[PDB]
Amino acid sequence: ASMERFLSVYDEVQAFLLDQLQSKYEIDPNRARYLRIMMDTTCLGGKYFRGMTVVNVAEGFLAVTQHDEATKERILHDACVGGWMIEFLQAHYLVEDDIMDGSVMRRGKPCWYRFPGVTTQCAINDGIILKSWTQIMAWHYFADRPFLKDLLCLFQKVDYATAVGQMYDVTSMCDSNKLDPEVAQPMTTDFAEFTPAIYKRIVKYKTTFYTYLLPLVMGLFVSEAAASVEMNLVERVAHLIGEYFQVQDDVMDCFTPPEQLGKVGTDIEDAKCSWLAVTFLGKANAAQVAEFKANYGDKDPAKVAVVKRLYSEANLQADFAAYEAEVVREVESLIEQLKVKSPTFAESVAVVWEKTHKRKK
Amino acid sequence: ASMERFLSVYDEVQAFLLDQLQSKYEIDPNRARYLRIMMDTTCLGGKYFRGMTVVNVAEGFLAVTQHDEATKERILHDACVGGWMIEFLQAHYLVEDDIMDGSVMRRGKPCWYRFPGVTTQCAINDGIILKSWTQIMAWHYFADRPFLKDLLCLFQKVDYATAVGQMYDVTSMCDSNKLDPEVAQPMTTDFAEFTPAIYKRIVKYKTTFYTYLLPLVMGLFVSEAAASVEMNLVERVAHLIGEYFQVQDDVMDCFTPPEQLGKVGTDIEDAKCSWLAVTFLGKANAAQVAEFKANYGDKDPAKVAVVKRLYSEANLQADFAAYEAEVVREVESLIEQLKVKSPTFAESVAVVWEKTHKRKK
Ligand SMILES: CCCCCCNCC(P(=O)(O)O)P(=O)(O)O
Ligand SMILES: CCCCCCNCC(P(=O)(O)O)P(=O)(O)O
Ligand SMILES: C=C(C)CCOP(=O)(O)OP(=O)(O)O
Ligand SMILES: C=C(C)CCOP(=O)(O)OP(=O)(O)O
Ligand SMILES: [Mg+2]
Ligand SMILES: [Mg+2]
Ligand SMILES: [Mg+2]
Ligand SMILES: [Mg+2]
Ligand SMILES: [Mg+2]
Ligand SMILES: [Mg+2]
Ligand code: NA
Ligand code: NA
Repeated sequence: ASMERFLSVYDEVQAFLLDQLQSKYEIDPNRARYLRIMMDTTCLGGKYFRGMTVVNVAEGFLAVTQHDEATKERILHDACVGGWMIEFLQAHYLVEDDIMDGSVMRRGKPCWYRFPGVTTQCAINDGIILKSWTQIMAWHYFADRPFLKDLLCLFQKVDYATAVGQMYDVTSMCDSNKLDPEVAQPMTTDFAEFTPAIYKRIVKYKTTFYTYLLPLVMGLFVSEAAASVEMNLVERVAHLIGEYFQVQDDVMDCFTPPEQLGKVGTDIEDAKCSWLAVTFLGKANAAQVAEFKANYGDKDPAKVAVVKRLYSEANLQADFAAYEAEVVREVESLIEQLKVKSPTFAESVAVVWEKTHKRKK
Repeated sequence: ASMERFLSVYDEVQAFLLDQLQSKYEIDPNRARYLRIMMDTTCLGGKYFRGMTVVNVAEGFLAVTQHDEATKERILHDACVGGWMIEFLQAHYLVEDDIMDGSVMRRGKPCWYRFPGVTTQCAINDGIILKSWTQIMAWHYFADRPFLKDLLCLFQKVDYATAVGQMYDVTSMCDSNKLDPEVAQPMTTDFAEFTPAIYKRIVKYKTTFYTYLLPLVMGLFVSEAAASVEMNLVERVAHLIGEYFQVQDDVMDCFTPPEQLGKVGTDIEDAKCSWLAVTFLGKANAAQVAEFKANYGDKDPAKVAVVKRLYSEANLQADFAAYEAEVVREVESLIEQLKVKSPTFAESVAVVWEKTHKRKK
């Protein structure tokens, strides 16, 4: 009902983008083609959680708010375009993240850079184009909209936030006091920065702003219902669900086979400050902690297997359920406080929470 | 007088950026430090032609326009910030370009990714941050300015244009009909796409929009004098100077020693559709053309030396002066047509033209 409306607007956006390249950017048909496959491979294939949040939030408000048929048509269209803005922004992140994480598979297919006729050299620019598309979309479809200014200001701050998060994420396996562009960076030995506080910082910026804050508040913008809600609660609900979503993603990088995921894990091999590792060091004994340090951050399969072993043995799925329960408490609690000013946005969050809580992919 | 005012505003912008990271983005001092060196290494060291165009254009108008001392202070400050917007945007391009071109040296120092304690993995994100800074700067300093909307719309279209240009540039050594993400790309053999038309297309988008259009029109924005000029002429003067600037850059990649440049050329090794190569094929005989094809697009030093040889022999500096003369004609001509509506912007262009025409670095 909304999903089919969503995916129809992509074709409309893609055509307006690719035609503009012909009529303004002197593009030859083969490059226009290349960019079509690029767009397809990088924007489609995923869960569309971020996009469909914008649309579900908008639909929410359209059931209680009196509008003419045309305005209802307009709000539903803006919401899909905004959804695609966020989806193109994630396309951009994944392309760039994959190169940064040396990944092999993504959404069941090879990573964009790993495509034989792409390579790292082109993918980098492809990523930049994906970003650039978000803005052309915005200015084109939203030029004459009351919400343009807010939308763009939020957007570019969500984006900055994400990139700051990546910085924390790719340097999470270095000792802070050793960071220096002049000197090649040695991987941590004491793992003293694998603390819940430092991990929560990584996840906040690299995930929660663009995966939760942005779509929720976006769907409010297209509805012009930003005043109708309590931001401090929206900020808090988004950061809490997002941290969970990332904790989820972390557990799956270890335990969920790529056949279902469908990407191949790299968190152990890459020395990532993952949820699994932090929790482990938060409970392990001296000897367990010792074996970890001699086997983590290495691409050697048996050393990765030694780490996967230690995680099963250290019974981490138990610390997961104590965290999951603690989250549902806090999530349900935060939804209650929202039922006051904005009942329609509370159930919107509830739906996004259910989607998130029961995801496996 | 303006240069010293320019460089003072960088320190002010850098502090506002780095403090915001402390007070909003939970940054630790060592990462704040890292980003300071990153900012410094990537934004400073260059000619500041793009930034100083914004300021020279603004100063131009401030000599003829009646303003209070405070408004003069304000316009000069906006112009420096805008200048840094474009300078941070180029920082972003160079970081990403260097990885894409496999470069070794930049502004007399190693390329950002080549720094021992950086690597390709971090530089990619550093590039994204550099971009993201342009927008935070904008929204912070220009929130309450009449010109914000135009500035941002122009900016994101200049940026898209540049990235489309890069696409044309990194795939300029492939046959169009062979482009395919599924199949690894073979380098051209017939060089049929090395035609002035195809080259002019590459340069238009990858250089002229961000190096000339953007600063010129930007300096008009901060002055609010966009109506006071003829855009079709501004567009045309910018594309013509920019193509020249790029032709300049191309010649220097071959002939200007890195000791002065100061970067190391990669155009021959990388099979770049450079000005030199196109002009060569535009004049060479059958046998000369034949030797080129067996020696171009190769990192082998002697094969590069065989190509540098053919360029001297084919007397390309002669085709340069016929082009340079043809440009000064057209540039001086276009300046005349501007003297009508906007005399102050004409001399601004004249100054930028002199700066460009007599650059060696
Ligand atoms: C360039 C900004 C990228 C933001 C990071 C995206 N987070 C997703 C990544 P992760 O951060 O490596 O978990 P993946 O999908 O698990 O590979
Ligand atoms: C990512 C967009 C980059 C725009 C290209 C910048 N042009 C400068 C490059 P070029 O395009 O390789 O000549 P360089 O300074 O000569 O290495
Ligand atoms: C940011 C993260 C952790 C990516 C994981 O799956 P996503 O839901 O984000 O990616 P899609 O497959 O839905 O694009
Ligand atoms: C875009 C090109 C051709 C870069 C060459 O020198 P620039 O003038 O652009 O670079 P700076 O050293 O001034 O930053
Ligand atoms: Mg990652
Ligand atoms: Mg990853
Ligand atoms: Mg992950
Ligand atoms: Mg290049
Ligand atoms: Mg280059
Ligand atoms: Mg060059
Ligand atoms: Na338009
Ligand atoms: Na601010």
